[PDB]
Amino acid sequence: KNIQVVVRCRPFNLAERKASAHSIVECDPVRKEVSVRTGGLADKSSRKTYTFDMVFGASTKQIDVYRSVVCPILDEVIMGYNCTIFAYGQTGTGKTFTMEGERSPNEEYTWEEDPLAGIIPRTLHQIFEKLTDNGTEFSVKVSLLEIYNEELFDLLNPSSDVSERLQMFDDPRNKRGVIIKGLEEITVHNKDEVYQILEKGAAKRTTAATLMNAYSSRSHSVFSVTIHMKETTIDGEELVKIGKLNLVDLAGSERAREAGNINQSLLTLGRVITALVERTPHVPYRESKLTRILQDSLGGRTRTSIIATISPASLNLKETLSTLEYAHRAKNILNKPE
Ligand SMILES: Nc1ncnc2c1ncn2[C@@H]1O[C@H](COP(=O)(O)OP(=O)(O)O)[C@@H](O)[C@H]1O
Ligand SMILES: [Mg+2]
Repeated sequence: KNIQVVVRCRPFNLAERKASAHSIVECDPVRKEVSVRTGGLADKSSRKTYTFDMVFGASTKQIDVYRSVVCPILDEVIMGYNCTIFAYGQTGTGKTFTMEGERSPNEEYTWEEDPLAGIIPRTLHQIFEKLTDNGTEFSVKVSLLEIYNEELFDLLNPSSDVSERLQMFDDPRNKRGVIIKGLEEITVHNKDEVYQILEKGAAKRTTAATLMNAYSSRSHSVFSVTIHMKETTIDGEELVKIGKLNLVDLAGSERAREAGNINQSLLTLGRVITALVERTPHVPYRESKLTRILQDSLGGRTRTSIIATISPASLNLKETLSTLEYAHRAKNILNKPE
């Protein structure tokens, strides 16, 4: 499939140690399996096993997630296609760590990416590297919005109130596309401007949370990079390729209809991915804002990836199984024997 579904388990953490929680998740990257202990202390043997396209255990470094998951997708984006990577899972399991990452406790400027850097900085690093290394005329722009309770908020506009809702227009160029009027798109001339853009977005997220209770754990974040590529033929024709990569940090998978329409928006996304995997005619793109925004990138002739993030702690057994169930319903991968 052009649809890859992978699972990442993060290390057991302090908040989980506090509660005398036990470790219940075992990852087998070679067999691409996740086994979860299902019986608690009274039955430590019973387990439930899932199989995915890739499995990343607690020791997985950021660079290996990038190389395994993003590199093939970025290669297609650079050929002029529109792709999407999602991070899905319970709050606190590592969607933002995977999507954004963290920087060095030492502030010194380096050109290599931080070992803790996530998909977003690494993607921008490789875009500028790949395209400078082969002499292509190119420009890069990025946008960052937040979907909270089915409403769209611009996280990068320097000059508008973050609480101003954004409207979606039809796109006369493409029946699959949408134009988000007023969405700030910032040109990136060098790999480092990305870090300043992520800081601006983080400040806007805090304001949105203070103003509207639009907490990032309850919102879908959509970081979109658009690469505009130009080559001039021998006889002087300018050919334009346009690649787009959407890096989506979904709302936590765990009010009411605030929380309800979170679950419905995520279920709609799940139904879209399942229909794309099964090649069924009815893909419900139009039934949520998230899938409307991403419809032009999800069509079928592109690579899509879902990184399902989970906790290894007994405290989160129910949501871990719910996340694995969601990932398995998105793409039915059967268990091998022995
Ligand atoms: N693979 C990992 N290794 C080390 N720390 C992690 C990992 N994944 C998540 N964390 C840490 O766990 C905390 C919660 O992760 P976060 O990305 O905020 O979860 P989410 O975005 O899914 O709510 C953060 O402090 C983050 O640094
Ligand atoms: Mg997060």
